[PDB]
Amino acid sequence: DSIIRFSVSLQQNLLDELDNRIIKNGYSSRSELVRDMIREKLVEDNPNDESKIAVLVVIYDHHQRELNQRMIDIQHASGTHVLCTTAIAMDEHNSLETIILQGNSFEIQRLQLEIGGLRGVKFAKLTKAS
Amino acid sequence: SIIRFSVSLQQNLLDELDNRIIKNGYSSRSELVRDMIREKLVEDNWAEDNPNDESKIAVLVVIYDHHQRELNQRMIDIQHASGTHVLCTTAIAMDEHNSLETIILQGNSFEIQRLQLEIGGLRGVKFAKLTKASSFEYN
Repeated sequence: DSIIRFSVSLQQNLLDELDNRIIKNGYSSRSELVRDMIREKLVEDNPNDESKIAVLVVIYDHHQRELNQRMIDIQHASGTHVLCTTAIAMDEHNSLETIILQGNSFEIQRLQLEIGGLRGVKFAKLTKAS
Repeated sequence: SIIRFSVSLQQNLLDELDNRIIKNGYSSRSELVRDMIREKLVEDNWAEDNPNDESKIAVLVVIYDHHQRELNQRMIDIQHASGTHVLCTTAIAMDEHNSLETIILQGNSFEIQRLQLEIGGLRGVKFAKLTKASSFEYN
């Protein structure tokens, strides 16, 4: 009784790229590709109280009103210590921000997920320097 | 929008997966999987097509010893020669000898990855890691 189904929810842009990759790489279903991705990513981590330096890279829609304020509210309410943020415009729609910060594993993970979840944020990717 | 779809897999495999959800800050299995999917699709995209494209954007994060003679200049020379275009560099001191810099880069996937490899190989560079982005994520 070893095969189960579990649901996955994808934003449409990601789902469209997944479908294109299934076609380009000769997979026969979304289920097959995702399954293989999971198998692969495993081969390729405990959170702790130790202070670490980290960088969060965020790409966001700079026309989204109040988005910067929300990010600031999250940064200030997080237990992390943000050293600095730097932001540049990529194009007429998007900006890229790098946030350099220090905190423990729990605090930094939470910040990444809170920012990543905001409407208008295209992604929030973390680099940890432990 | 958001479109949900079903994935089938062996319970054994699923147990390891469902195992890092609560650990990775997630509330549902999707989000570890969503991020694995994102990561893998970006890698695939960077692996293909354009030796002529120069539209990729990335961030290289470096920790290095700025007391070391010529290291700062060496990293600059490497950058100048890579063909990549540096959009912005931010630097902070972590201690007396070590700085962290974030370098926002534009260029082709080849040039950017090589820049990372070359910088990472220098004496006095303690850490060099690239954050990759693909246009399907933001366009």
